[PDB]
Amino acid sequence: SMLGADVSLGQVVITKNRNGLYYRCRVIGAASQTCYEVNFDDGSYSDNLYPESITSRDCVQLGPPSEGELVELRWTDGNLYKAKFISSVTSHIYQVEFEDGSQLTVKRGDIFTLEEELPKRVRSRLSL
Ligand SMILES: [N+]
Repeated sequence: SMLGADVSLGQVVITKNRNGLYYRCRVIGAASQTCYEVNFDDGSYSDNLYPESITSRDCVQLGPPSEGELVELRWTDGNLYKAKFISSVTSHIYQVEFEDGSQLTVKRGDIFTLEEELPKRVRSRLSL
């Protein structure tokens, strides 16, 4: 959910447009994305796991497993795998609209509020 979000609908923020420059833009949409982090038995991981993929527990109804809990999941190949549940992360993603009417979906980490100190790499590419 949007619980704990530090950016409001209608807020003016700064972000990179695909043309390479940084511009002021307005927030027109907001959403949350919940992903699980799991460690596979082969030494690899996923930090993008759909909570609905876990088959040893109904995570949509009951919430996430305990941290460190051993789980079973169904991967995108349709097969079942064992993994260790590490943690759940809910992040906020925003849709912005530029002066020219173009739009872009941006993660919170790629947005700069107007109070934040901008890096030298951002002020040199900033359009007024
Ligand atoms: N903010």
